[PDB]
Amino acid sequence: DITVYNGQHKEAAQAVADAFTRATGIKVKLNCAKGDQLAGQIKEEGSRSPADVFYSEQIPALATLSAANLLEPLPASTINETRGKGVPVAAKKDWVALSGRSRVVVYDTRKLSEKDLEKSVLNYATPKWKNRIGYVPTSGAFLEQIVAIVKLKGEAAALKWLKGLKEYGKPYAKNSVALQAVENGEIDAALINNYYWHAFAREKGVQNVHTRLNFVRHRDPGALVTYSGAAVLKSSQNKDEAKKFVAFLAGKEGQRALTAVRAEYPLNPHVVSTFNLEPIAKLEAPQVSATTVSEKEHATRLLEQAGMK
Ligand SMILES: [Fe+3]
Repeated sequence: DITVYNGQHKEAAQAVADAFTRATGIKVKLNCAKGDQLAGQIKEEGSRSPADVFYSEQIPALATLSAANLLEPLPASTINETRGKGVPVAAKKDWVALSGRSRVVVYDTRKLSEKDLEKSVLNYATPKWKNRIGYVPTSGAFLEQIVAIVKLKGEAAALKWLKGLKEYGKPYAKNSVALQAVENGEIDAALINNYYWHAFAREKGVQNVHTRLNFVRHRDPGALVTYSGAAVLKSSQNKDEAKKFVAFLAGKEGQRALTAVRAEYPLNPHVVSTFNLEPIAKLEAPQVSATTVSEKEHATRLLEQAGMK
């Protein structure tokens, strides 16, 4: 019986949690919140943490925890399960990537066509989009986005981009809120992750949705793709079943259970989504090194500098 600190979306976690419990009989308690938060918590907690597994939407949350030496090394059968082109890997094998999600511009087909969007995410930080483009200053993927821009364009491009969005864009508390504010026509478009779109259309009916996803591709920073992952805590009193849970996640069955219900890119080579996901290669993602702890820090220094924080 295990306790998962779940930074992942509730739908995501309950799919894999339930699928695991069917295969093993092992119960999963879900403690849901922001990975950001839960990572800080786990730090506070030390050996007192009740958390067996940590499930994150983004690798940086895993990286900091890994930098603190709080994660249990995993076997090279878990790790290798999702070993693949461009997939981030832990120096200490103390976490494993599991699924990928693309950066997207979601736009109102009512008001815009793809033709009318930008060929670079850099360009939304502009008078031209004054109150026309939404962003999420607290989103984990937003942070990885700033990271990418610093690496690909430099930290001057990245603060200028932040400041532009600050001045001309509109902020939202979550990506879902961002997307839903666009569907209410409050906002013409917004920077989000791809998988939210699928979920919306499934709940609402695609015929009732007027937004589309745009794919900047061409190794533009906006074409970035980031990775969700999991890990076992050193403190765990249920280590073996915690390792099993994570094995399940990177294994075929775990990937089919997640990707069956959530529009994220599955990382196990033996698995393919039935969600008509845009072919990852066609994404033309920039080939960006993994986010490092002091790369993540730098970017929040920027977040502060720009007025978001
Ligand atoms: Fe998300």
